Amino acid sequence: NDKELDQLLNEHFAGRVVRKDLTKLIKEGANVPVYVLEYLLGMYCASDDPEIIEQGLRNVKTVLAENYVRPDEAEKVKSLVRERGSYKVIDRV
Amino acid sequence: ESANDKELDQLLNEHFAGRVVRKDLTKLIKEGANVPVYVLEYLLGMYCASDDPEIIEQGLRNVKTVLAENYVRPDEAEKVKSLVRERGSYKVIDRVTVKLNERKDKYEASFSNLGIKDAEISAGIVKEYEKLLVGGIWVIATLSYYFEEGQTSSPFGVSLLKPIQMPNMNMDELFSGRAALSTDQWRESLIRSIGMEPASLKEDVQWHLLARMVPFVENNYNVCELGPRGTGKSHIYKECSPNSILVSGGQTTVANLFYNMSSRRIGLVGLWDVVAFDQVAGISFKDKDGVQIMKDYMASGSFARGREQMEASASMVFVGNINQSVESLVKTSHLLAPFPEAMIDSAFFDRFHAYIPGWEIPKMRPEFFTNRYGLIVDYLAEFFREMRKRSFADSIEKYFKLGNNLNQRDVIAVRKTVSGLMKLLYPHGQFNKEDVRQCLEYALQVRRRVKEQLKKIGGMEFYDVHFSYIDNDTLEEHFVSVKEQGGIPEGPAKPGFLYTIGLSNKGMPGLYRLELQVTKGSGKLATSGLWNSSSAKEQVKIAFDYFKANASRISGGSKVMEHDFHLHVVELQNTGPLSHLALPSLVAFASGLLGRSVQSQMVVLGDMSLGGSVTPVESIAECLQVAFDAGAKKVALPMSSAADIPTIPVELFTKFQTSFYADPVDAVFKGLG
Repeated sequence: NDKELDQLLNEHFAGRVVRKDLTKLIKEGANVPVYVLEYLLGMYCASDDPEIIEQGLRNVKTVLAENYVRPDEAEKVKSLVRERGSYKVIDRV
Repeated sequence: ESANDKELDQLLNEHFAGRVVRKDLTKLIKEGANVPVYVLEYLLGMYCASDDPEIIEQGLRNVKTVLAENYVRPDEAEKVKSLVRERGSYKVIDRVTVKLNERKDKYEASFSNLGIKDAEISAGIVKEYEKLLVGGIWVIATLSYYFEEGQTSSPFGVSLLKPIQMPNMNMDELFSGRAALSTDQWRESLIRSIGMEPASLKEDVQWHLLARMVPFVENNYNVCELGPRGTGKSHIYKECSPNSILVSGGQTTVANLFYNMSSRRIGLVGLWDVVAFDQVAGISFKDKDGVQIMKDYMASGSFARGREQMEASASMVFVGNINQSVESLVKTSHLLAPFPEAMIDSAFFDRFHAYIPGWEIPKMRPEFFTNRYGLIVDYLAEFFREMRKRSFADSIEKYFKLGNNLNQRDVIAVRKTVSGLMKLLYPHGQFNKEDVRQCLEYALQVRRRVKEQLKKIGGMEFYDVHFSYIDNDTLEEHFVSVKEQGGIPEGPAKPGFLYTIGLSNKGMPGLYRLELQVTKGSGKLATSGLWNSSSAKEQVKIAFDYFKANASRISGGSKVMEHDFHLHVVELQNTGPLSHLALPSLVAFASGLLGRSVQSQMVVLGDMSLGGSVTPVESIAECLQVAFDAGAKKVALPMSSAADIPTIPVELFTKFQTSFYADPVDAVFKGLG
C-alpha cells in the first residue's frame, strides 16, 4: 500500500514528493537550506530507478558546487559578470 | 635523522620549489619589522636563490633595504600622498583591496594603511590577480597622480603592481608532492611549516599540533583549548595565518561579530576562516542574547538576526590559560571552570566539536624552533583555505562504524574531526585502513573529553561516555579512553565504590572500578560501561539474581524489591572488557543497599556462578602484582584459591592483609567488615 500511496501522491501532488531519505545523503555538507535540496531532488528525480536517482543526485551535487556565491567572493563575482557579460549563480533573490 | 632531515630538504626543494625556505633566517628579520610574517616569507622566497651563505646574507640585506625604503608608516601616510604628487609616481608597500564602482564602471583600489579608498586601477591589473577582489593582498605598488580641473574621479592611479603573497594555487602540484612523500614525512613537514622542530617533539604532541590546525580546514568546526601559559596557543592564529583573526579579550558585540543591521553587513564570521577568542576567561557579551546567538550558530552553522537567516562558515576556537594543576582542575567544576560563568551552560558546551588538551604540550623553548626547510606560511594558509572546500567525513563508513554511545551531536563532531585530520594528512585521497584507524581514535578521544566534562556538569543526561568504534571486517569493538584523565585512592569511599582485578578479553590482568548508585525504586537493575557485552551483562544479571535470592542472609531486613540499583564499569588500565564480574557486582549491591563503605584498599578477586559456586582466581600472582602496583593493601580471595598460594611469591604475598572467604555471602561479610 506504501507504493500505492506514492502512486496517489504522484498523481495528485505531482512534483511535491521527494523521497525524504535521499536528502540526508546530501547533509554530508553544503551551504543551502534543506527544502531547497528537496525541491532540487524532486525536479531531478526523474524516476525510481536507483541508478537514475544516484546519477541525478550526483548532478545536483555538481550543480551546487559549481555556482555557489560564497559571500566573501561576492565582489569577485561582479567582475566575472562585468568581464564575461553574463554569469550564472545560485542565490536568494 | 640528519640524513633523513637532509633528504627531506631536497624533497621539499624538488616538489615544492619556490615554496620552501630555511625558516630560521626569518626570525633574523622579524624583530625589526611591522609587516606580517607571510609577506617576509614570500619576499625571501623571491630574493633567495640557493644555500650559499653569502647569497643568503645578501638577500637578507636586499629584503631589509626594500622594506625600509618602501614601507608606509600610518602616521607618515599623508606624507606619501604629497610625494606622489610632486614626483609624479612613487613606489609603496601596502595591503590593497579592490571594488568595482558600478556607478563609474571602474575598478577602485583601497590602500588600507595609506588611507586611499578609491584609487583608479586598470582592468588588466585586476584580471591578472583575482586575489585582489577577495580580501586584498600585500603588494608593491607604483602610485601615480594625474589631476585635471573639474575631474570627478580619484586623481591617484596605480600603474605597476606586484603581489607579495602567493598569487595562485596549484594543488595538483601539491598532491604530487604529498604522494611523493611518506605520511611521516608529510606530518613532520607540516609541523616544520609552523616553525617548530619536529625531532624535538613527541608523536602525541605532533597530533595535538595537527588538531590545532584542524579548525582551518573544517567549516563551523568549534574547538576549545585550555593550557599553561607559554605553549604558543595564540601564535598560529595571530601571526602564521592570513585567514585567521585573534579577537582579543573575547569582548565583542553581536553587531560586530555576526551582523550589523545598520550597515546590513555580515560580521567577522563571514569574513575570516578562523575566529579565535584569546584568554576566554574574559568573555562576556553586553547583550544577553549574544550567548543565544553563539549557541545557535555553533549548533546549526547559521543564525537568524531579525527576520533573516544567514549562514557562515567561520570556525571558532577558544584558547585559554590554566592557572591550576592539571589534576586539581579535574576536581574543580570540571575542566572549563576557567570559562566565564555566563558561558557555563550544558547546551553551550555540547556544541564544542573538540577539546584540545593544551596541558600535555611542553612549554615553548628555543630548541623547539626548527632551523630547517618548511613550507611558506602563505602557501600553507592557501592550502588550508582550498582544502576547506572538500569532504572526507565519509571515510569511516569505508572501514568502521560508530558505537551506540554516540548521539547525533557526538556523531557529527567525530565525523568533522576525522574529516579535518584526514584532509590535513591525506589531501591526495589515497589512504589505508590503519591511517583512518589512528585519526578516528584521536577524534573519538578528543570528543570523549568534552563528553566527560559535559557529563560532570549535567549529571545523568550525558551518561554515554564510553565511545567506541566497530571494525567492519573483524567486528571487534575497540573502546577509546581519555588516557590522560583516565590514569585505588586512599581511605574508604562512599558505598558503591570498589576496585576489582581480572583477566580481560585479551587474557591480561587489569584493574576496574565498579560504581553503584541506589535510589528508591522497585528492584530494577540498570547497567552502564559494560562494553555492551552480552556476557558481562549476563554475569551482572547473575549477581543481581543471587543477591535477590539471598537478601535475607545479608541485609537482615533491607528490601531489594523497594530499591533500584544502577551499576557502572570504569576501566582504569585500558586492558579490555572483563566478563568475571559476578562477585564484585554482588559486593557492590551489598555495599550500596546496606549503606556500608567497603574496607579501604581492598581488592575482591574470584567469581561465582548463579548458584553461588565460587571459582578459583585465574592468574592469581599477576593479579596480586597488579594490586600491589595500584596501591592495594588488602585482598579478598576464595578459599579454593588458597591452593594457589604456594605459587605466590613471598615478597609479593607479605604486602597484603589476605582474606579468604568460603561462599559469596562470606565474601560480602569479609568485604564489608
